[PDB]
Amino acid sequence: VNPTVFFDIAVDGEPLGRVSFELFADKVPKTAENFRALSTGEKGFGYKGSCFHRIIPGFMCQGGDFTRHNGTGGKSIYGEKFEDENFILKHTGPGILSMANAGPNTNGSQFFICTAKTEWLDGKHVVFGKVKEGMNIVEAMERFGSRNGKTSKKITIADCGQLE
Repeated sequence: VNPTVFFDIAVDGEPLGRVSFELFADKVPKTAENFRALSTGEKGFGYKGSCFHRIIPGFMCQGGDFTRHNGTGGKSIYGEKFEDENFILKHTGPGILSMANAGPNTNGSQFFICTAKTEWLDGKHVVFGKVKEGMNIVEAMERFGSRNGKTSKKITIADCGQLE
């Protein structure tokens, strides 16, 4: 019943591979639906063509700023920002899907995929999905990050949408 969404990743325009995500619509329906709609682009805007602007190996890959491409922008389907829905789910290890924010109730479109257990983020960032297939592709993306988060090649969502 939970939707599955995919990203086809490119590295400087060259295809890398596909990552698919299960979204926990049962537990965070509003936050899952924001990510789902942005992946299909069905509202007229979304992630297709956007980049991962911050990649810290051994920590996380951050993306979703489709308006300024650098971590300052993005927007949700519900408006410029929407509330923290709940903190039922925790940052339990690599592959967790969680919302980036700038304080309480400031979710937009930026997210991060964990590549480490990140328990200090529990209760601060809404967990809403997990990598189903293609964790090896996320691991490959990591190798283009750096300690300060700058990426050595452009890492883009070349295509995205819904599988189930």
